[PDB]
Amino acid sequence: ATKAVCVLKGDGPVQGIINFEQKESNGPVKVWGSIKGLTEGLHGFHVHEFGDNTAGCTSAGPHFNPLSRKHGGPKDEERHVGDLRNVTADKDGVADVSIEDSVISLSGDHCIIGRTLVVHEKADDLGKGGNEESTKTGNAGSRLACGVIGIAQ
Amino acid sequence: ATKAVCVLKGDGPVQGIINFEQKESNGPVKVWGSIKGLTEGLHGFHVHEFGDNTAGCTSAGPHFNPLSRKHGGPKDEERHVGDLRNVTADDGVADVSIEDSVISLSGDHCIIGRTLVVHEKADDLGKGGNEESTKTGNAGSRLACGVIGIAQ
Ligand SMILES: [Cu+]
Ligand SMILES: [Cu+]
Ligand SMILES: [Zn+2]
Ligand SMILES: [Zn+2]
Repeated sequence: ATKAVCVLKGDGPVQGIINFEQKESNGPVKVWGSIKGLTEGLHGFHVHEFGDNTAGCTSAGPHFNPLSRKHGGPKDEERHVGDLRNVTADKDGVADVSIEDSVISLSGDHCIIGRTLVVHEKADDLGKGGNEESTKTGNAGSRLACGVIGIAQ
Repeated sequence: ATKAVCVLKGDGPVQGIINFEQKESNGPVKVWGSIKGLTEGLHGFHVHEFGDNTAGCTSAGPHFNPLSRKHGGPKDEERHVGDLRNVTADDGVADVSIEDSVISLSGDHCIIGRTLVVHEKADDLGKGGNEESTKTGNAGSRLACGVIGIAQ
């Protein structure tokens, strides 16, 4: 298998760790881990194009989109390769994450290794938002923390 | 003209930015940038196997060595792909500027998604005669490290 990990850090209280795991060549990527310091509710969660943090998460670029598609998230509807929908923070401010994805990958042409993982302020409306914005970012608002996705043991 | 960048963040007063640039695939890689907060003198400078920073820099693993070789200097034939000799600091500042055709931002020796580590001590280039020397050049602990990501 191939493994990756990402330490999410930000300007404020938000911080966490996310693990990625791809058991088979271009198979699904198990994504689990936890993020703390978030306000109760939903937070956009995506992979952006650059693993550049010279300017915090801002320099991370737009959502990872190798196949010029619209933003989204839902099953078989159009989307960006980096759109991981939303993570949920309980009342403690901690969001336990456990999702599985078949579009992202840890090897090949949709490789997310060396790219940034971002957790946002608001919820991602998956592109159901009516306004140019919803098809770009899902109106997920600002970025609270991020990290470069790297190869793990 | 593929590019990569790295922000040597993480605990400590040691912060900096290192850019990686490689025009044509598998060709040389130009490495340059600045680091500050360092102790004066020579500091080992290497690419380690993992971009895992969960427990600070201890989780990056050993040097990025895909050919199973002993630690060495970049001009030695006997080196880890990740060995990039030493960087000098004066006030704790070190201006970096190097080339290396063994590492790469594409293919077999891609350092993307891995960790760039600058050590507390000088790297002895693997000529000590002890195990450490053939593993990390005796460069000491890891003052700072950052995962190498894809830059604009
Ligand atoms: Cu995002
Ligand atoms: Cu090292
Ligand atoms: Zn998107
Ligand atoms: Zn080495």
